Amino acid sequence: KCNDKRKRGERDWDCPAEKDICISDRRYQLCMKELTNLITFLKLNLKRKLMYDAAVEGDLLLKKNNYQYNKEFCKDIRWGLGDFGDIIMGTNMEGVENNLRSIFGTDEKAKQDRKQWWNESKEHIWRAMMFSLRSRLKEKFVWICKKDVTLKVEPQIYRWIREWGRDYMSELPKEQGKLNEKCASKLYYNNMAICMLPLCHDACKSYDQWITRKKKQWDVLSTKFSSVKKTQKINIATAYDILKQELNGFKEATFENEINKRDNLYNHLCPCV
Ligand SMILES: CCCCCCCCO[C@@H]1O[C@H](CO)[C@@H](O)[C@H](O)[C@H]1O
Repeated sequence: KCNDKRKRGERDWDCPAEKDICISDRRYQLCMKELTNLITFLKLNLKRKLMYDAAVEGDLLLKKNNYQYNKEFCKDIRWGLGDFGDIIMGTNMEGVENNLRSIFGTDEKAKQDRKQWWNESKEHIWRAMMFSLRSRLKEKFVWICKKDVTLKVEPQIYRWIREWGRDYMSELPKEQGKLNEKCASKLYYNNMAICMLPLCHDACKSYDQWITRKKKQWDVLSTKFSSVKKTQKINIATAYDILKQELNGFKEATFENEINKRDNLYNHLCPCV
């Protein structure tokens, strides 16, 4: 069953015990129903099932962002399609396996360019994901989801890093906001004392929790970026460069400085830690 998607932020990234990666709540909800249900007829049937799952995923993603056609939505479409890809192609880092065996007993157990099969049609799966929204907007529909960037095949590690980047850059002003709202004091307050006092202390340590799991996540995922190329190698090198390419304003310095709690704001508001 593909259930209604939970709000982004309700469950942060999950770096499971003893694992090579960190997974988002966006994929734990990824519609994989018709896949985990099951000549050329086989490939056609799997194609249709994937059409169903992709369409439902698109619809539930639209519902997830309160029926708002925007950048976050397009991003989620991109990630979902990519993950669908690594599922089909079988190059998924993530840990079921009933679809990894179903899609195996339907095609091949030696060399498997199901690669090309996905390549032959992923555009169509994409229109399947974009189906709901476009059928809802009708004539009023416009293309704000840049297509060939969305269809361009890339190792998920990359995709998940971009997604994580958007998540972090989206959560940061919120956390800084609530921290500042519960710690900021007038210029004649000793902010050390305010920091110690319960209200600002709890908030500061909550911030600490958030930035701690943020650094843990980025650690695992970056070690994971450097994990792959070595093993895989074969279009960018600086893991950060990906992040440099994702959002409008990103400098490495401020980032490292933020996740290592060497932040100016954090060190000013809560110095009692
Ligand atoms: C010389 C150092 C004295 C510092 C006094 C800072 C003035 C604090 O004063 C307060 O600042 C608030 C805004 O920060 C205002 O909203 C308040 O009306 C004001 O009482």
